[PDB]
Amino acid sequence: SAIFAERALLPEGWARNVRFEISADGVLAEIRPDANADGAERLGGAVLPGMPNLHSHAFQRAMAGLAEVAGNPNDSFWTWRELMYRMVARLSPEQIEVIACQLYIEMLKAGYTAVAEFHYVHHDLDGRSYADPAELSLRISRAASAAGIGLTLLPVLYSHAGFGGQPASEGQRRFINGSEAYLELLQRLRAPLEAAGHSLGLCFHSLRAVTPQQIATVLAAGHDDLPVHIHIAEQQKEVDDCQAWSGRRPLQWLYENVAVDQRWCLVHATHADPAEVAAMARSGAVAGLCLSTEANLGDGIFPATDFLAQGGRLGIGSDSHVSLSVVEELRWLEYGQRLRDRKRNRLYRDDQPMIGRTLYDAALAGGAQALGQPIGSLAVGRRADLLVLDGNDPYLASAEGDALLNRWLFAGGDRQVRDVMVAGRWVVRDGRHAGEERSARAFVQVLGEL
Ligand SMILES: N=C(N)N[C@@H](CCC(=O)O)C(=O)O
Ligand SMILES: [Zn+2]
Repeated sequence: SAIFAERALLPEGWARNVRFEISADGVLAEIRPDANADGAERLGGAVLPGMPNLHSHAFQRAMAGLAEVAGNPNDSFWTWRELMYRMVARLSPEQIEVIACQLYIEMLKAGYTAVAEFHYVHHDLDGRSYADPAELSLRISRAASAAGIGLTLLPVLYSHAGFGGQPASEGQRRFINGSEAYLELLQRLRAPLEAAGHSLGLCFHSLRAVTPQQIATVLAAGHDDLPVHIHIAEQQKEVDDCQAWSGRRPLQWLYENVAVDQRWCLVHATHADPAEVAAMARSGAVAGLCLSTEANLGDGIFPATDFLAQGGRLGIGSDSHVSLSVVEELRWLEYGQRLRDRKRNRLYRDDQPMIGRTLYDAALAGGAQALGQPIGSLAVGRRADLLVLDGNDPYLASAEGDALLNRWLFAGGDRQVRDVMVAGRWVVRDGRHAGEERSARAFVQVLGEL
């Protein structure tokens, strides 16, 4: 099939009159700027690579916004976590799948074309494994296929309630596997995921939830083709607790004990000191920044300017899914730096003064890297994942090139995303997803049950 864009953001920058040929398998086959649109579908606005969403816990969308109730003069991440545990305790396999499908449809409508699902809900309500332990992982994959979103499934190793290998709490029972069972699950997922065109990654929940021996064991197991994700340094309390346990800060500890490299996505990484920031940038690991969730949970502000300055790589994730908006994450990534520094125009490159373009470029690259997928760029051989902005919008129609990204990301919003393609298939057209009516009906029923 062929599509034609009057304006498109290609790897070398903005281009005009671009004709794309897309293979039967949804791969970009030919990309020709300054071309004719003969026989190709003319697109309705500016075309961008789709944005990868590098961190998600799907089920949390069901509780999104409901935890905004003061139950203490000092509510925090940790009282929130108890509420999250209460919901996860009652979620059936069918409910989990319905929530995921609905969530992925909403992600697509926002311009997220692929998602890394950081998946730790493994077992039944009693904490016992399903007859096929991959039961819930397979439902995540089925939901992603139904929505049409790209997927890297990250089954999560979760074994302990805290540093020093503390025993898992009852509230964590659905998450728990030892290293051996985890590795069996991981290996068993390869075939079904491959069959769906989906990807896989290794994942440790956090340094609180696994032991150093488990990390070594898993990393030595031979899955060298896989991304590696971990929540790290999100909350000050984890930093303090890590120091009491090891005499090291979380990021410090990880870098001293593990060969962190480009395979890694360090989710949050919020409390990184100057040395830790330097080590992250040197390693080529991706910082998985979840701005709306980090603000919602009162985590803090990442040192993004220092990090970017040293060649740091980053991407964005919607995480708890209080927000499903590429615009909001990138906008408030920048705005948080502005509020901290009390200055403007914080995240730019030496070769790129445009803030919107800097942010979009960065998150596309970090997102693709963290997912381990051939995405993030409209280049021959990469997957045809793209969004089409509103060509009739007066702000966008009046802008060219990087100014258009500034109008969208800093003055515009989600409804400016009109059409979305993943793997060469249109999954959103004029703001609508074909499965939205059925999904919303299933979803409202599930919310009522919960
Ligand atoms: N940290 C965030 N935001 N989310 C975590 C909460 C549980 C924890 O970290 O122990 C999670 O969904 O696993
Ligand atoms: Zn998370």
